[PDB]
Amino acid sequence: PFTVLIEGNIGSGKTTYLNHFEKYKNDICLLTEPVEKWRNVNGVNLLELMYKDPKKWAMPFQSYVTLTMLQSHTAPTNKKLKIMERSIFSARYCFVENMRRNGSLEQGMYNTLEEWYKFIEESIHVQADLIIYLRTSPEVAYERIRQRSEESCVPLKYLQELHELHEDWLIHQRRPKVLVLD
Amino acid sequence: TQPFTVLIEGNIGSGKTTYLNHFEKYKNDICLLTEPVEKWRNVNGVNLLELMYKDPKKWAMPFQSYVTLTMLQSHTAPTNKKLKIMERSIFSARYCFVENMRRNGSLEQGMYNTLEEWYKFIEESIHVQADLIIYLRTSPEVAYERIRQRARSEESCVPLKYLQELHELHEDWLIHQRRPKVLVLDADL
Ligand SMILES: Nc1ccn([C@@H]2O[C@H](CO)[C@@H](O)C2(F)F)c(=O)n1
Ligand SMILES: Nc1ccn([C@@H]2O[C@H](CO)[C@@H](O)C2(F)F)c(=O)n1
Repeated sequence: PFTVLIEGNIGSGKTTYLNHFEKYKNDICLLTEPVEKWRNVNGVNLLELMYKDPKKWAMPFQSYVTLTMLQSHTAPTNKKLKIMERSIFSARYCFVENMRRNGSLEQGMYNTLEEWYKFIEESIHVQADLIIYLRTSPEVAYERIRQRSEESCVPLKYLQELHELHEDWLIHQRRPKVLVLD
Repeated sequence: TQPFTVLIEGNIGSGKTTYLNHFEKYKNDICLLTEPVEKWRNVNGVNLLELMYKDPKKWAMPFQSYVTLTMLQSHTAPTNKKLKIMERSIFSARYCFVENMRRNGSLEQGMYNTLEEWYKFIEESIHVQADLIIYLRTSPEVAYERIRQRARSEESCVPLKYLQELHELHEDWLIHQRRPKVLVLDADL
């Protein structure tokens, strides 16, 4: 099916934007970021644990993120258009890269996650037809986060870092059709 | 797309490498798959096996994640041969090795739960071919001696206690069963 990925920083407006599509649920496969799964891995909130102790929990959290995303990407649909919030690509190019850069993933941990990504991309073609990038400034992103969880103590520098990674990927073509919304 | 497949299972020091070498003269008809130790030793220059033995609380989860991946790659590896024989499996990883790291505290609940979600999704996504298991049944002490009598490597300091627990887990799975056809070989010889 035709596949659209909604990408953007934390606090870039994706959840509000996606709520619009909650009424097209019989023409469109609407796959919202599985944060509820991440908050409840048979009683364990991996999202909370990662934010609390990244050096310990970034690895298993991102591994579980990789799996949930992989599930969403490969889920069957009759609908002729699929819309997904985030992807295995942003997990890899932005989130995992940043955790490597900031030291939360030691080399062997980074390497394990990379081998999974390589294996997935060799075993299957993941459908990405269109990327919609909700582009924001880290300041704007920071303020959405504060005007509304586990993530509320993200520093601005962390948002700045995730911002440039999205810019590198989606504007400057430093990683592998992109529509840039404001 | 997979041939009749035999998995060779046993404790560390149960004689699996020696046993598997007997099938090398039959490589015309047998796809022979050694446990992917060489991969684990060199994950883009990182030895995950050594790191796991050095500090299991830190490295058990990424190590067993990569083990899963490499076993998956062996299970699914393409062959024209009539028979595939594999050293260990995604089953011993899950039911023995991960189970013991969970019990001894190297894997916390969330870490264990992540690996289990992977195993669940793998068994929903593919049928892993497993037609026969050959269990090399040894006593922990003989396994222990075997390890101590051979070249120094990452596992050379595994305690007898660790071996004893792995033994009971192999017994749970392959004898009591207890876990979801086994030929039992006396490998204490
Ligand atoms: N690959 C990913 C994807 C998402 N997240 C985090 O999940 C929360 C909800 O989007 C956000 O707090 C978050 F974006 F930071 C993450 O840490 N890594
Ligand atoms: N799932 C698995 C499979 C194997 N191993 C370990 O790998 C080494 C070589 O057999 C042995 O030291 C070993 F068997 F312990 C492991 O830790 N976890």
